[PDB]
Amino acid sequence: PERRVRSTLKKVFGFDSFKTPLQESATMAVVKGNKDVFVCMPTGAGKSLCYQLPALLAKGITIVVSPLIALIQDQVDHLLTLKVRVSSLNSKLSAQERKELLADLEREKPQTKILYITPEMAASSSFQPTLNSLVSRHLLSYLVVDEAHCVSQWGHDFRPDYLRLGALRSRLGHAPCVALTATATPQVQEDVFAALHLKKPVAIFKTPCFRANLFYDVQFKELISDPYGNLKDFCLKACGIVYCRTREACEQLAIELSCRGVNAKAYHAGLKASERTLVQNDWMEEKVPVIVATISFGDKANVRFVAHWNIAKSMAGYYQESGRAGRDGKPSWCRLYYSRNDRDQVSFLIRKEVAKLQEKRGNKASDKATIMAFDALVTFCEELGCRHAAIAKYFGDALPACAKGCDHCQNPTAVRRRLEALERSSS
Ligand SMILES: [Zn+2]
Repeated sequence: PERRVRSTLKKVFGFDSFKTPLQESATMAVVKGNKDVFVCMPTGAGKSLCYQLPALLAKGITIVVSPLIALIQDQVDHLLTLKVRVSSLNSKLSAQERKELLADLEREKPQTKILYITPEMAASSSFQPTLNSLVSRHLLSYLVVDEAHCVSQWGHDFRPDYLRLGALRSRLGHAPCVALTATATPQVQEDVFAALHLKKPVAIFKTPCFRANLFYDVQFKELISDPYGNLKDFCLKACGIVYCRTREACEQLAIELSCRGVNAKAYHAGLKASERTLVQNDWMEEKVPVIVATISFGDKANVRFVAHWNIAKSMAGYYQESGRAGRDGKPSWCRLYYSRNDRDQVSFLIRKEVAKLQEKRGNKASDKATIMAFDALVTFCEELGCRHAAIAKYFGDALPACAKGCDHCQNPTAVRRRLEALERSSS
């Protein structure tokens, strides 16, 4: 029972023991296949190893639901190097490759062990009959729902195709379901259980937001004399990402940093399908050490810094973006740059998209959630107190008694006066 898990852990990867006992607590509940489980912890090996382990353990194949296509390839190629039979069904996947795999799942004792899928492909009318041949033949081991908060209409990243998966679990009661996420919002948590129709009750496994290696400091653009210098000075003490709003803002900073010595390259949807995949592969190979990107770039362990030039659309989103730093456990720095003009620029767009929705559909409780998400982040910088403690109130996590890992922990007087300095700078 417990013996099989440890023997299959060190064999494939090379791990003496689990990172946290909560990882074993989650894994054992999945291995059991008795209940439906909810996993909520930061990205990396930890959370993935909770579905990757019982899949090989139990006899059958897994259906992993992840929306990111580029993320799917990053996790299938790393899995293949660990010697596992893994497949990935996406929209870009050709019909010749499709029939090779479509006939594989319908055949006796299929060759592939792990199957990656996007919500658009799984819920589709075309693939719909293929899973029924595994539904009846008992080959459907588990149902994996990565990035679970996209079915919320209260969450920072609502993806509509996530709603189709809702009744899918209630339709297929034969296999247990695992809901994986990082966004620990109580309204979103409750929504995940209801919208996905998860088997009541759900064994919830949650990990704290705080990370010792991360330093969260808030800088203010409205009071900095040389902002481009202040940015490269932070950048020099270090791979790493510099997030911002527009495709032209990152294009500006990619060359504005490069000239100062610290080489940086831009990333967004504006770059070609071949260019996007190239600069992403040129990032891992440290020829692109510093990467300037938008919301589009969402894995590497060595992420020394996550600086936000422009204020993020949501408080939940900022946590997801900044929390990509120091996956290895090594020290990293997460800086947020504030300006009431940049603030207003987003607030105006947020109010413009919401008003366009009301002009077509009408008023909704979900329409208010988007606005309230940004307001939760505008307070994060404009308010006095510890940065890690502000994360704790938003998601509901425990109060982390921090020291030398936050701006308030380093100087609760210098940043304090900087707030009073911001108000007088208006007129
Ligand atoms: Zn602090």
